[PDB]
This record gives sequence, C-alpha cells and structure tokens, in this order.
Amino acid sequence: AKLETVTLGNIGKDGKQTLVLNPRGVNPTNGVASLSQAGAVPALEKRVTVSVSQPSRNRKNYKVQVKIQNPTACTANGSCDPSVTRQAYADVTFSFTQYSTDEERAFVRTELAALLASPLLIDAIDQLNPAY
Amino acid sequence: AKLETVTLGNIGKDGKQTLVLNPRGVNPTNGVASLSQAGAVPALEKRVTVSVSQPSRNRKNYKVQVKIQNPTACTANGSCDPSVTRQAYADVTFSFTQYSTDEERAFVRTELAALLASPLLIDAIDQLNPAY
Amino acid sequence: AKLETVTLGNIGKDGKQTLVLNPRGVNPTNGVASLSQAGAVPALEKRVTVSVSQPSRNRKNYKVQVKIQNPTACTANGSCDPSVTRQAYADVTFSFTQYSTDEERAFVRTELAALLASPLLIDAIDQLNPAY
Amino acid sequence: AKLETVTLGNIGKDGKQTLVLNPRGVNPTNGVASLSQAGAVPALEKRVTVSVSQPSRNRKNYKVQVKIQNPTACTANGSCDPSVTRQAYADVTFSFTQYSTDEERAFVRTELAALLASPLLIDAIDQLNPAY
Amino acid sequence: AKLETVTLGNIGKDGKQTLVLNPRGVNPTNGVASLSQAGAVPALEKRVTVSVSQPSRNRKNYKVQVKIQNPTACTANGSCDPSVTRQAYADVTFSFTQYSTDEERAFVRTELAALLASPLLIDAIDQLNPAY
Amino acid sequence: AKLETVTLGNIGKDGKQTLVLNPRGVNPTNGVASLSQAGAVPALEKRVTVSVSQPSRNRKNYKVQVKIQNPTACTANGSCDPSVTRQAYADVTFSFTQYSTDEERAFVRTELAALLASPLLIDAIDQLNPAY
Repeated sequence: AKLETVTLGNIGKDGKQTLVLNPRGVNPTNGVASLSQAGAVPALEKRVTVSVSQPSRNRKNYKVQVKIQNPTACTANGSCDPSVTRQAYADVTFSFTQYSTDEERAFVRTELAALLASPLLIDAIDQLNPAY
Repeated sequence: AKLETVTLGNIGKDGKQTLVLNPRGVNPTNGVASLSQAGAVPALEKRVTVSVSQPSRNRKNYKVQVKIQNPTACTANGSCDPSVTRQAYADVTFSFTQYSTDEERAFVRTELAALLASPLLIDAIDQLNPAY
Repeated sequence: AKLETVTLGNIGKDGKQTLVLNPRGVNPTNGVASLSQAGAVPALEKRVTVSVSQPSRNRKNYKVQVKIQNPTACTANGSCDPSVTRQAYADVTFSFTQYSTDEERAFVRTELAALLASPLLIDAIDQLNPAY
Repeated sequence: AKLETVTLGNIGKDGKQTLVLNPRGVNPTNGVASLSQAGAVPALEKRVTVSVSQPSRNRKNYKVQVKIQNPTACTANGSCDPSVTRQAYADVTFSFTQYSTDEERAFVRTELAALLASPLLIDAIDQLNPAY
Repeated sequence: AKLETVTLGNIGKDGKQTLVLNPRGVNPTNGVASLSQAGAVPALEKRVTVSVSQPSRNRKNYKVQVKIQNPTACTANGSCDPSVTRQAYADVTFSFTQYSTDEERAFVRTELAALLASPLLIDAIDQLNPAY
Repeated sequence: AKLETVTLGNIGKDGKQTLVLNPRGVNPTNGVASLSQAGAVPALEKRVTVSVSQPSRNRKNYKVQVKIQNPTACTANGSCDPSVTRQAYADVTFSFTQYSTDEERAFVRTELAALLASPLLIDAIDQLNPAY
C-alpha cells in the first residue's frame, strides 16, 4: 500500500495503549518494508516488517509475511545507555493460490485477528500454558 | 487454556460474518490442539491449530505457533460430492525468552491483531500489492 | 517515472477499447516495476512490467525491457472459478550506449510504436503469416 | 503480408518526423525479412527485421519477433567517410499459443504500441530513469 | 528522506558555483538511491549515490555510504559528441553501532563537513601535497 | 600542508559546538598524518587522519583519504576510569587521475561538504532512514 505511518490503538494487556510505527525505509536489497517505534536508539525500538512476493517458477504461490520484533532494555548495572536483555518476536506467513479471491484472503487475515483476541490464544500466548 | 468451542465474529471482508470452530481433538502425537468448522466432509472444513512448547535443552525459547487452513471447494465437473480446488493457509510463530513477562507476550499478541486490521496490512493481504 | 495508474485507449483489434493498469507494486528483489488490469483473481489479470538497468562492469550498456502478459480464461468443465487456458506474451528489450542522446532513444521507441501500427507488422502478429 | 516499403510517420522526439524503410531483401538463410532506410553506405543505414516462425515439435508456440537497429555516425577525426560510433537496438518477441485468436494477438500488439506512447514508458526509454 | 531534487550552492574552488542534482531513480537491485546533474548524454553527467543498510547477522553495524563521481569530457580530437577522458571519484562510508545516538552520528557528519573546509584538508585534496 | 592544530566550529547536531584537534604525530610506518582531541586517556579521544599517496606503477591514480573515529565512553559498572563502549567511524576516499585539474578536485571536495549539509544526507546519517 502507501507506506504511511501506521498507528495502532487499543493495544496491550491493558486494552488501552497505542503504538506509532514510523516508516523507517522500504527496500533493503530484500523487498521488505520496515516500520519502527521512534526510540532512544536504533538497537532499542520495536519493529515490524511486511513483504509480499509474487510467485516465481520455483514456488507457485503468493506469500505474504509479517514480522514483529520488540526489544526490551535494562539500564544494566551502574552503566549508562541501556542494554537489550531480550527480544520478543512474532511472525506470520500467509500463503495463497494464484486462484484465490480477495474475499478468501481477507477472511484469513480477519480470522487470525479474531483468533488472537480469543480466550484460547490468550492463555496460549499471555500465560503460555497449552490447550487441554 | 480450556479447549472450548471458539467462535469468531465480525470476521470477513464484510466485517459482518462469523465462524464456529468445534474442538475436533487435542494431542495427535505432536502436542497440537485442533479445531474445525463442522462441515460436510473432513477434507472440506476450515481448521486451526494451537501449540505452545516449553524450551528443551536444544532451543532455549518458549515458542507458540498458530496455523489457519481453509479449503475452498467446487462441485467439480458434473460429479457428486465436491472437491477441494485450493487452500489458503496462515501461520504465526511467537518466540519469547524464558525471562519475558506476560505483559510483553500480551503486547506482542495484541499488536499483531491490531496490525492485521491496519490499512497497510490489508493491501498486503487482501489485494496483494506490496508496500511503497 | 512516477508509478501512476497508466490507462491505454484506442487499443484492440477494434481500435476502440481501453485498459487500466493499476500499479500493483514496484521492486520484487529484481528491480521490476509492475502493473495489472484489476481482475477477478490474481492468476487471471493482464499485466505489464518495466525495468531499466544501469550498466554494471559486465555489460556496458543501459538496457530497458518491457513485458506484456495477457492470460485468457475459460469457465472450463462445469466447475467454478475459471482456469487459465493460455497466455499471450510480448517483450521488448531496448539497448542504448552510455553515449546516446535522448533524441536517439526516443526515436527508437516511437519507431517501434509506429512499426507496430504498420500493415506489415499487423499481418505478422494478427494473422501470423510471414512477409513476402 | 506483402513486403512493401513501409513508411513510419509522426515519429521522433518531435512527434513530427518520418522514416522510409526500403525492403532490402527477404530470406537470409534464416527466414528473416529485412528493411533499411536507403543510406550512404551499408554500415550506416537504419534497419528493421521481421520474422514469424511456426511451432516446431521443440517449441510448441508461434513466435513473432521484430528487431530495430539504428547506427549513429560521426565524420570522426579529420578523415573521410563516417564511422559507426555506437548503435541503439530494440527488439520485441511475441509468443502466442497455437490456440490463440487473432483478437488476442491484435490486443497484444496494440497494447504494446499504446504502452510505448505512455508517460511511464517515456521516462524509461527517453530519460532512462526507472519506475518509483 | 524524501528523494527531492538536491541543489548545492557556494560549491567549487570559487566558493561561488551551484549544482542541481535531479533524482534519477532509486533502487537498482542493490538498495542505492541515485542523483545526477542533468547533462548532455548519460555517460557525461555528474552523479551522487546514497545508501543506508540495516545490520544483518553478518555485519552488526549500520553503515551509510555516499559516493560522488564526476566525469570530465573532451570534444576529443576532430570528432563530434565528446568522450569522457577521466573521472574524479569520492566516497565516504559511515559506520555506527546499533546503540549509537543521532547526536553521535550528527557530530560525525558535521565534523566531516567542517573538516573538508579546513585549511589542512584543502592542501590534501586540492593541491595533493601531504601533511608535514 | 603544515600540520597545524585544526579547530572546527559550528559543528554538531546543534550547529553550535567546537572541536580542537591537536597534531598528535605524523608518520607511523605508513605515511599517515594524525590528529586527536586531547582527551583523558589515549583510548578515549576523538581522532582524524589524512593521507595522500602518489600513484605507483600498480594503481595509476592519486588517492586521498580521511578518517574520523570517535569513541564513546561510559563510566561503566561502578569502576573507575571509563571504558570505550562503542565507536562511530567515517572515512572518505578521494581518487583523482594524474591528469586532473585542482579545480576538479576542489569541486569534489566542496561538493561533498555541501552534500553533508543537504537535507537528504541528514536523514541518511543522523536518522538512518534511507531515501524514497
């Protein structure tokens, strides 16, 4: 699409947070758009990436994949600038036949958005206990 | 969580559709919960799967992964029972340090759900045109 | 150029048809812009692609190449969504020395456009009989 | 068709030039028609060539291809007769199924002629800047 | 940034010249933006290029590099269109840790700009004699 | 030139800082002049270096290159003297034919200084986002 500044609301465990992702570049040799929460230092800011890839005689399917990467920082022992002490990642990969309709594709996008909101996925992701 | 019958609403290109996923089994040797829209014949019904997996000395990270799979069917040439004529898949994989807080995990989950609703991701998925 | 939505008229055997090509992305790893007649399903829509490529120590010449690809579809045997039952392609490849003037290049472009309108090229492409 | 003398008008950067291509032969071992602006010396005259080639069990497709070759000359250093000091080439290759209709072929030819007049294709060829 | 038309003033040995660099394209397979003083023939025009490159598990540092390339042309012996008879190149490469602040980067940028105005660098570049 | 103490003003993100570089030596086996902001401890001070190199039957071109190296120090972990916890480097490399005029070289030098002040390069170096 148009590589706007995308800004998500009603985010978080709260239900009441927000994230502004400014469009920190497009192509990096490898056809991947890129966004990131304007932060103190490059190493420290949340990120997202989106890429679509037309089918090449090799893999015959359209393939969209999104990636989230949130670093967390600690002003580690008595030092100065903070250190990244772990990262939480997420990435989806959609796969669609050349012959799929946009109604089909849109259903999959929205089905996953609804599924992430479900009580089952909340205990799978928030609480990390499995499903019995 | 508890392996309920999950029912997603406000789904679809419309914004006004709904999906009931009935809990068609749990463990299949490989720790994967499993649901499916009760449909005419096995081969023909929407699916989802959920798995979280504790870190084992090998991979040190908790890893949650969801998978969507929607067959689309055609009452193919002058025959009887319909055939699957293509499938649209999606799958996410969350990755969290052993040392991450649920606020972090829940934030990643909700950011992805909000991002799937954003205008940028809609053109990537529904319309498959990339980001410029 | 600016990746506008290009809209060609007075097209066709008629001389009286029109084609709107909406700019379905730019870079796909391999510097190829891309347009497409917004159509029912990905596999089914007309396309064009444009690429220029500066000379790199290897090939000393600027090289422009455009590509046309029109699928033609049949609601084949008593099924549903139609199948692509053939494609007609065309592609030009312009080659210009680093030392060429734009008048030189523009002449070649317009000569080829004029040549495609000529009686000789019409029997070569439309009617497929050669030239005697 | 008939290997007439073809004469292209409204050519050039101007829009107001013309090219007379006189039919300097047909077959040269390899079924290639051939034209040339009657010029001072063989090496110095603009050319075009046309070939169609019936499908042979090898390649199952009819294949038409046209080739432009315009040499540019300089009465280089205080000498006599001019030299070719570069060439600008263009060539198309059409590819059509045995099962294609002339309407299909004609649409491709006219689409390509229309496309060479478009503003986007002008910056790729005349100004050589790519598409963003 | 936005790939504007950059126009540098107070340039040159004089201190009193100006250079218009028009944005002749962006990506050419390898993520390199590109500008050039619109000149007679491609081979003959001044150029500049800019690239940033996110660190990839390989090289852990952000790396920005700018490149200048000015051909000089001679209406070479008794000919026509001139030939390029030498080029003067310059290229910078900035290298920054992921954990650097923009104040740090801005300091290096402005330090290098001030340093090119200094009396010492002028005898190194303009006059090519070393430092004693 | 004469290896003066160079002192750059109007430096920095501010535009309103200054840097004194005192001439801490010349030759170190490999013909490299050398300067540095007098700082607490060797490991901790800003640097610059300049070299010209006459062309030797090998590389036929004069080649001037400047290098910036700014360490950043943190009175890290409840210790004493600080440690260098990252460095920001920059280096240019000018390359001139034996047959270049100093006006050409001076133009490249001043062209690169103006270019570091331009709005485009500022977003490349300070903000690290590329050009679109």
